[PDB]
Amino acid sequence: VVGGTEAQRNSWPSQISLQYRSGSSWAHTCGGTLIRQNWVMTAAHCVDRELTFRVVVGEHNLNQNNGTEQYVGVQKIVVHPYWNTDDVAAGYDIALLRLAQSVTLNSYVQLGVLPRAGTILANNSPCYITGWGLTRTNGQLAQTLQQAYLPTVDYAICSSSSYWGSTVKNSMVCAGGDGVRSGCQGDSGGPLHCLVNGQYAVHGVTSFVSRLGCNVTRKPTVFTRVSAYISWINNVIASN
Ligand code: NA
Repeated sequence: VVGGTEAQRNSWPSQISLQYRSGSSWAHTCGGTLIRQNWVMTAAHCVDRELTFRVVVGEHNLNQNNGTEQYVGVQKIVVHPYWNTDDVAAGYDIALLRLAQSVTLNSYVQLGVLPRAGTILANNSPCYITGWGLTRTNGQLAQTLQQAYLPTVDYAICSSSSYWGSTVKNSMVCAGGDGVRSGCQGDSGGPLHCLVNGQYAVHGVTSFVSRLGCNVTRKPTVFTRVSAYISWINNVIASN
């Protein structure tokens, strides 16, 4: 997250860190959202590589013991069947991960609430992106979980020619694009939290930014629109 602030450690208890095994260690690669005690929602592109993955819930500082973490292996990966890795602009950038164990819920570990199917945010709706991604274009990962305020940009504006044009689809949410705050590499797969009727819900799964940089004016961060995938999500969990 570029232009973020450090999150309080109990603000976003559904945020997870998706990590892969790297030699004798583990490395953060993506975010995700805990949606059941044994299921995580992330981006499909995060799990393209044939790596060994684990999820960390209750994580705040990637580089220090928080005293709150639970580490669980990924047992099954279900990518959206229409996902195509060399065409992120087509959409379907979503995957579900079944965890090897069910995690224990507490003030640091909670299920993300998802929007009702079909919900579309009005333009300029208040949302936060969260994650441990790069803090500058071509920079380095954050140590501590970051948040940035990214108001939505509706489809009509986002798909206009000076924004993303044809690359953005109605199955996506755009947010930000002010040139200061944005998602960045390592935030993919994580949540966009939007306040609706008094309650935060996870409306987006972080999908892509511009090849020109993370924080680029009129290139808002683009997210998979979770409310377009409610039936898919429920069908996968019910059949696994
Ligand atoms: Na930690």
